[PDB]
Amino acid sequence: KNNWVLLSTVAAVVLGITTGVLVREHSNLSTLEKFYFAFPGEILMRMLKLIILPLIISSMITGVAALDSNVSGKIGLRAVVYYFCTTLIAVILGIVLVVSIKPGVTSTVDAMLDLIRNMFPENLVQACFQQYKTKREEEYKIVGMYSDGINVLGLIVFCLVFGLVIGKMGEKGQILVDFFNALSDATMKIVQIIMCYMPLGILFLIAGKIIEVEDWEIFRKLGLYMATVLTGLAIHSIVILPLIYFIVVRKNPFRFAMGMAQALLTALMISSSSATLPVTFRCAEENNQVDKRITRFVLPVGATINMDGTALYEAVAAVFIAQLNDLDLGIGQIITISITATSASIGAAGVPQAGLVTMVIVLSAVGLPAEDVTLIIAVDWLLDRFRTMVNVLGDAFGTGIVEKLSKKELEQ
Ligand SMILES: CC(C)CCC[C@@H](C)[C@H]1CC[C@H]2[C@@H]3CC=C4C[C@@H](O)CC[C@]4(C)[C@H]3CC[C@]12C
Ligand SMILES: CC(C)CCC[C@@H](C)[C@H]1CC[C@H]2[C@@H]3CC=C4C[C@@H](O)CC[C@]4(C)[C@H]3CC[C@]12C
Ligand SMILES: Cc1ccccc1Nc1c(-c2ccco2)nc2c(Br)cccn12
Repeated sequence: KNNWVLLSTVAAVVLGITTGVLVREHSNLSTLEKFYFAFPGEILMRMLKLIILPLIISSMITGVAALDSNVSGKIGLRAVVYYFCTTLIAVILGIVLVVSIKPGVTSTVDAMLDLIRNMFPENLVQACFQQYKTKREEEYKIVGMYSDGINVLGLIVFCLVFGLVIGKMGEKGQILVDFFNALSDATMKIVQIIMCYMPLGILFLIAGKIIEVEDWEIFRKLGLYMATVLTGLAIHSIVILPLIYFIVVRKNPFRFAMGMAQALLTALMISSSSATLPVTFRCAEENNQVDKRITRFVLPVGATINMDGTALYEAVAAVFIAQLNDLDLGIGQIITISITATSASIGAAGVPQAGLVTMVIVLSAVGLPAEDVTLIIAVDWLLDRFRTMVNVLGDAFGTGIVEKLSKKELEQ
């Protein structure tokens, strides 16, 4: 019905819980038998991990090269600055809520430097399956290591520089742009094939998790995770973003949101910001009367670099999974998670189920068990819909900001 992706995921979740409760109470499997029961779920995890490397590399180069076209002049610069500030506040807001609420609960300088080191790997081939970690030994020295763990930060940064370089090379770099455009297109087709197998893998992933839960405390922790994500998205969409619009534009932001209601409603159903653009353009220019020039240079940019939703959904999810693993975490470790979350999303911007694919990238890069994402998919459909609604609203408000900040340019 063109919504099989949503129906299949919910059906898999519902049947996964039904299978888990029945098997747990009507059977007593051993440790080895329980592992085999989740094997279809394990195979799904390998497919998602397998497609990470071509997805992020092809998409980041494709997106960055395409972004070079949209981001031109001062008008484009206003949107880039606007999306940096709103994303920055979302990153801080997400960390404050997950650290204070503490959903799944019960050196900082080294982590920060390791973050910069990973952004500049010493070998691109090794960056696909290894990450750099440092330690303090004893008067105290520093010892690097290099351990298994795809270096998403290094690959994304290089693709950023690579994408910008080829985009500016004109015709000499067109073959590289065409090559990675087709590779990106092919990878999305491959993920669609994996998405067809997802309902079977999700069924056994969730079902196996129900067999292994000793106490219902995990369900309570999942509820706090939903509250943390919903609370952060609500505050950003209701308080922070309208406040930013109000001060810069000195107009009522709530009226501005009414014109986008058609786009906001479409954002939930489709659950993709890029696919909602045609509706977003119509609402922004017709209902909000925003100049058509701004919407052309702002909305395409916002569909790529608007990470407010990721900073409030995927970053919070990664820290929540870390807290589930009894990791004490720190300022340096949380900042590493937050940057990884935004880097993963930009590399998986148009992938079906960005939320699932992005989280698997974040967990793999950070080091948390990629199988702990099972709890995320149980409500990912619900939270991903709200995440996209905030992203579209952020871009819609961004168009009003750039118009007010670039009135003189429009006159000229
Ligand atoms: C240190 C962290 C923030 C990453 C480093 C980011 C900065 C230093 C990097 C990221 C992408 C890079 C750009 C990539 C492509 C080009 C095109 C080239 O014709 C001139 C240099 C220029 C414009 C680079 C300048 C340096 C740059 C802006
Ligand atoms: C993903 C990790 C490494 C964080 C990097 C995030 C930020 C710093 C990166 C991600 C993609 C980048 C953009 C890629 C392409 C362009 C087009 C260019 O004409 C102006 C800069 C601009 C708009 C870049 C600004 C910096 C940017 C927004
Ligand atoms: C739009 C922009 C311009 C310049 C620098 C950063 C950004 N935007 C951004 C991203 C991002 C964009 C794509 C992938 O990640 N991540 C973060 C974080 Br964490 C914290 C703050 C901002 N951020």
